[PDB]
Amino acid sequence: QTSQDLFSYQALYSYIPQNDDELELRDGDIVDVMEKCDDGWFVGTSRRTKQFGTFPGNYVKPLYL
Repeated sequence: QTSQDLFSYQALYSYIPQNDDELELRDGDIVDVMEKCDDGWFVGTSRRTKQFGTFPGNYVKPLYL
């Protein structure tokens, strides 16, 4: 429950978060982004492990819904 069908991305790479407040990105995993930082990193939730935080939207690709 980030919003509903707001915006979902698929991970291009597997990324190791610098903090537990960041989201674990894994190659092919999907993350729904709820909030956008203009700095490029976004806030989302992991579709696989359902964790919430910030993730670098540099490792994800714009999907459709």
